[PDB]
Amino acid sequence: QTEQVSLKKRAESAAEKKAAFGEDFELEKYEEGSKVSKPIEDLQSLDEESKKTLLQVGVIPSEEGRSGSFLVLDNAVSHSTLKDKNVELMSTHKAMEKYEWLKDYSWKLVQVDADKYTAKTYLEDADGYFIRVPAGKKTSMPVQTCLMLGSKKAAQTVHNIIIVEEGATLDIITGCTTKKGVEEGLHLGISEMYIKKGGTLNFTMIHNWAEQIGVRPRTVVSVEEGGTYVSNYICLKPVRSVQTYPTVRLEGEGAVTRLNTIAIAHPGSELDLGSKAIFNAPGTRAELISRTITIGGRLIARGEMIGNAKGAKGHLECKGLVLTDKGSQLAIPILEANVDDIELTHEAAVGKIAKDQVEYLMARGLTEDEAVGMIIRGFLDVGIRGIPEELKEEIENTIAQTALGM
Amino acid sequence: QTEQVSLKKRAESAAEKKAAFGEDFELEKYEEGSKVSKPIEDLQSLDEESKKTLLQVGVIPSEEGRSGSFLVLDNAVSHSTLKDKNVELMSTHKAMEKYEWLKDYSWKLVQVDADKYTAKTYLEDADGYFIRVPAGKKTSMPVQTCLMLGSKKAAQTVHNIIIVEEGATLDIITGCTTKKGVEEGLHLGISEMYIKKGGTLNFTMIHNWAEQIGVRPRTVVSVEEGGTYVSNYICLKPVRSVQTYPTVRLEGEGAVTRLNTIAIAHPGSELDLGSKAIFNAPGTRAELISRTITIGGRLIARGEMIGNAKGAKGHLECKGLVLTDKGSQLAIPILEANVDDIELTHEAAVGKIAKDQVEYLMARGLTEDEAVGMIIRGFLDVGIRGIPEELKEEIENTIAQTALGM
Repeated sequence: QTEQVSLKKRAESAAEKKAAFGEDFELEKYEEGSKVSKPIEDLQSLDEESKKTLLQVGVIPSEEGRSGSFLVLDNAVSHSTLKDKNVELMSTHKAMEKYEWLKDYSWKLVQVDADKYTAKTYLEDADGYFIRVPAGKKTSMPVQTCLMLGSKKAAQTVHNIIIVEEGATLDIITGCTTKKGVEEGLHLGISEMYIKKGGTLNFTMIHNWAEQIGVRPRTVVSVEEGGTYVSNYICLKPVRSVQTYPTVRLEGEGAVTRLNTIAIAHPGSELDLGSKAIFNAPGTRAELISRTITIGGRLIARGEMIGNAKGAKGHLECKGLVLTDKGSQLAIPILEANVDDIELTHEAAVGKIAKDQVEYLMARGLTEDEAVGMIIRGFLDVGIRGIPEELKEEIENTIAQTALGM
Repeated sequence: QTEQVSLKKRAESAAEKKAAFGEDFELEKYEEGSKVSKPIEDLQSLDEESKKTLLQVGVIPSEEGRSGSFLVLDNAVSHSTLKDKNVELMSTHKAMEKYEWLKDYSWKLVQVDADKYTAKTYLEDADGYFIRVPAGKKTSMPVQTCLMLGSKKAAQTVHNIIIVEEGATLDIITGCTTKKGVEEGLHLGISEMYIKKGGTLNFTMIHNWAEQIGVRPRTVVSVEEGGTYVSNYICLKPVRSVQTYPTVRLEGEGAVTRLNTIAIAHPGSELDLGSKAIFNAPGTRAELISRTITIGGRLIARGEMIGNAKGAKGHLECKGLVLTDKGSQLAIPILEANVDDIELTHEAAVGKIAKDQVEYLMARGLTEDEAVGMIIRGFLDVGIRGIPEELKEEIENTIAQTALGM
């Protein structure tokens, strides 16, 4: 009651608080997306159009090779099912109502007043998914989630909470996409992820938006002793603006994270993509890998490694190709060592594709576009090593078709 | 004429304009340093303390191995002589009185309204040195300049202009220091350097301030076709705050710059040291090397490479050791590719000295302090390759004594 009043106050105070990076959106220009959503008990019953849409972001209507499925359309949960008995999957609202302790995890890692986007999401009483793997259990197959914009020009506000209990493993694939014909809109998605002692969370996220969509995810991950967080973000399709900067706090001894990004910046697009790792306990490790290409958009690769404990080791690699006469690549690392006994290293490279590699492949009988296709496939593949195998084919198709359209 | 009124208006409007980085100084707290000083005709008639002070920052009262000398005490030129009649050396005030055309170079590369420090420097009608090396001519020995703070808590404001004409070469050594017993003060030093087609400017700068001194250099270098700018900055002694971020514009085909920094951040020190290279013509080249150590201060390595022209290649390396339990190392360099046909690369490393290397040297009979000494000599030497040989012995002494006092 006092807590709720104090959070509402803080969130109201942040209504005009711009995010540090990315285009500033006037939230009043977007209608809040529908909080009523017609349930869909069986995803196989959907239209061919919506099924292909799901498939393009790695969401399988048949749930073949999936442990469960969660679907949000605009601001309401449309589907929530499980095949696996060692996972708990519920709407965030329903989880808050079931578990009185869940309030100890809600709006703790992500602050309600971080920026106007977190504030709006809090104030809208955002629903989302709650996913928990109890102690010692491992998901047999990935749980899939899908966040979908269905209205003309609305704001989607989502709040997810993931808890991986001691010694547990959770695999998740999230696809974010749009109804056919949806061109404008905002996605504000707050995710708070808790990995307890010896837990593991593998999280693959594929985005397919539209030319005038703004995207503002805010994600904070807390990794306890001997925990592991692996993230792979894939953003290969046109979109007006994405600005995402997940923070992973390595809180316990030997906590590790591997954070991966692949992206293609299209004309008229700003992609401001970052990763932050905070080394707060001895022996913590991070590998941050970004492989991106611009074909006319603006790409900013941010990476931040904050060394607060002895024995920590962190490495950031950012590479960004510029393929066209329009567009730009920026690499903006931050390495901060606040103790003596630490190793933080980084390499960055931006600019041209290798002319000799293109010419070598053309001599083998390939057009320039085909040659570029093969090179960029190899280049981007480094950033998606070890994603679920099943996802590679569609991703490769997207990369190939991009090269061949140049 | 109308121009002077414009610049004054601009400078006045920026009187309160904080610099983007570094501690903000209240300019009102510093009395402007004396604009009068007794002429010192013979440097060797200087008192032995003053001569020691000069020698500590690489300035030779005897002028052996030197082409000329320029000395500023507080805000007044105290000495200006040349051994040879090729180079032109005069105070900035006297050059501005002599040459109507110098108005085309003065306050052009550095804007009067960049920040409150450039503004103050403009408004105080700062003096300094003007050097011109006539077309095709070369210094046979480096010119030496020295800037000295001599009052209890004064603001020093200097404005220097260097013009290296077509095919010419200038070697310069600058030492910046304080009179004995001087502990507080502010140094504001604006330098505008022009390198014409085929010209070369080799510039070495050694700083030795005091524990409560703030230092705000603003330097812009303009490098024409086939020109070369080499900079070596050395900052090994206690100082409250240094914030410097020279910009080098590579304006003509094949212009090259090599920018080097070595530093040691002492307790209670902030060192915010950057280099910016802008590639504005094809075939332009930059190599930016920074090697620094904290023994309790805060060290920030800034670097920026902006690629605006096809065929450019730039490389930044920054390494920063943290040797003590207090202190921090931050590496924040920036790569920006604005064209496709370009190569920008960088590597950054912050954190520990190599434990195995310390242990190896200790086993050979050395104390920990001696072993650290040998390692940091090797580590910092990378950033002072190519400085005039004569300066190395004193610098190595400083590095050695620092390790040995730990």
